[PDB]
Amino acid sequence: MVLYFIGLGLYDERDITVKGLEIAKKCDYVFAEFYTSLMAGTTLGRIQKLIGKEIRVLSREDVELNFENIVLPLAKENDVAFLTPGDPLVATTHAELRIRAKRAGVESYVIHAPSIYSAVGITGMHIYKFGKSATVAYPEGNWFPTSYYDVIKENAERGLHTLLFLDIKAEKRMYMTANEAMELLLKVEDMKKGGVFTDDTLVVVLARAGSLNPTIRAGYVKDLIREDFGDPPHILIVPGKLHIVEAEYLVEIAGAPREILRVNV
Amino acid sequence: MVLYFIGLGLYDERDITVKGLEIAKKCDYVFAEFYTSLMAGTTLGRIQKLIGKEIRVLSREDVELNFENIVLPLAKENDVAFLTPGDPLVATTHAELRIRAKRAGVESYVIHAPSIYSAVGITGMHIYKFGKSATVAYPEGNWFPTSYYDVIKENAERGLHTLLFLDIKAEKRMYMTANEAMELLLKVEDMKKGGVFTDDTLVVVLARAGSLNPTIRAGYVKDLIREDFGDPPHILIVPGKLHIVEAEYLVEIAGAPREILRVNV
Ligand SMILES: Nc1ncnc2c1ncn2[C@@H]1O[C@H](CSCC[C@H](N)C(=O)O)[C@@H](O)[C@H]1O
Ligand SMILES: [Pt+2]
Repeated sequence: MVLYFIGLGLYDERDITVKGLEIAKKCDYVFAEFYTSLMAGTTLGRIQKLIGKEIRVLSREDVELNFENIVLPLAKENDVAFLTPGDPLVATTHAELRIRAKRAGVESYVIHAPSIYSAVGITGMHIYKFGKSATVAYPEGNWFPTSYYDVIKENAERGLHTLLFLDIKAEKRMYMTANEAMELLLKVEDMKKGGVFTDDTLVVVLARAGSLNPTIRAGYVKDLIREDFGDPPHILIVPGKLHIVEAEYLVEIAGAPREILRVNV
Repeated sequence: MVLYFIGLGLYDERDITVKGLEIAKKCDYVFAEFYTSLMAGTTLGRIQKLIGKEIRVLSREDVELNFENIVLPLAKENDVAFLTPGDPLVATTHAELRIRAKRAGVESYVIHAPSIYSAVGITGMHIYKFGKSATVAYPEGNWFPTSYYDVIKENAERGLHTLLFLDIKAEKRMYMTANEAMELLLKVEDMKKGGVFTDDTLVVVLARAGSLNPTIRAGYVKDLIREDFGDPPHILIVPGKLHIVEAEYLVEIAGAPREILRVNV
């Protein structure tokens, strides 16, 4: 009778909320997609074992083109769950799927889970200070995306931090590293030359948030661009005006160069 | 020798993650604070019952002034948990607590949980479009704060949405309703005449995020200012120019007026 949007979490199958696990356990059919993000600490098998149901994994095309043909029909007679990495509506286009559910006479419910959007708090950067967010997309053929560069500029101008989601091509098993995002940004800097992202820019890297030992590093591009941050997923953050305690955290927890402790108010 | 920062979730006791619950159950001591926020859909008793551990509540002063003499000493020869509503480290001052842990020779680990920062995605507003966030505080004595008004202005000017936390007196359990927030903003608008918040401004109200039956309402200030959104806490959102898909979600899911499909897009 109902359809559930249930977040799975950041890292592994234990990042699902208790509410989500118990509701998922009682659903008749369980669907899921693993293309909007990467849960580096689990497998479909572990998820299925935790929920006690077999999970039918859908592709991007299944969802975007056939959600109402594959999932919605079963919801009219059964309770259906649709699992996704992180929080189901964050940094995805899944919100629109609720409009489809409604237009098909299906009631939907959303069970949240830890999202990378708030997990950025572990970097020590005050979350209220983040401005507009962006995605560093892979160039394809002659098309070279650059809008994310302007986002940084705009936020930096306002003294705000910038959260940069990194691209993912799940079908190819390609997960953009913070390294690759930095390479791409320098290339954009060379083109526009707005003094927005250079070798001297301070950046923060958060890798595998949700794991017990995520990689949290901060430093100048020239120094981190070739550093190994471990397995994906990675997210990149370009901080704006640092508060004293923000810089202190980065130095003490993220191993940032002691120098950044000296802010230029 | 270990301190765990564990998120409690959004609404009730089942909003904690499976990882957070299992880890907490294994801790020798469990602390919590409910000053940054409260879990309006549950009680300390039910949380305590779910964890199976006595939960020691800490006040704002216990944490901010005495964290190192109340919590850290025990973390030296035991596993200790520190529960907070939402996602750990989102509250501005919490990240600093990890620095105190390090200074005490104590290892700390973060276990995430849903935060309103990501949960607001249920409003249909694209997450990348949120700008700087702010808190609406009461005017008191000769003090009349208005910075949150300028935040809205700077965000909306760049087509960005503004997430607005409402004032709360946790200890006294006194919330600021979305209604009062609107009145304050209208009063601030009358003082600054910047044309930021008026009877014609479109707003979104989110209450009881995390529950299976949250209240999601969108409309113009003149129609919602005296509407009943239910029990606190309330979260106010002043969106920027809406995406056609964002406007459609508000209409189909949040009961927004058809008028926004042409006026705010
Ligand atoms: N655990 C994690 N650690 C680091 N980055 C992550 C992450 N999870 C997601 N990301 C970032 O976010 C991108 C996916 S966008 C989808 C985000 C998801 N809906 C959520 O709520 O978290 C990843 O490619 C990466 O750039
Ligand atoms: Pt969309």
